[PDB]
Amino acid sequence: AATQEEIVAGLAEIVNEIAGIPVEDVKLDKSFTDDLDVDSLSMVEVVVAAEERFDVKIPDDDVKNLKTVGDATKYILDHQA
Repeated sequence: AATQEEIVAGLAEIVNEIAGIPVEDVKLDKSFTDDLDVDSLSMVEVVVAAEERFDVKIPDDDVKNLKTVGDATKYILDHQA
């Protein structure tokens, strides 16, 4: 497995770049394209990058069900390669 906070931080580092939202405000209650407020199209870049960032394969198809940083982590934490 990986460290949940490291997972969230992995999300954060991409979000800070692509979305333009603080690495640090990438908490765990934070819904990416909602509370943080990314963008719809920039969202898919986070996803695509996450695949390499976390070393996993998270398709945009299912990623739409993650909705938060915490639930993104849930996928990654469980789907760890």
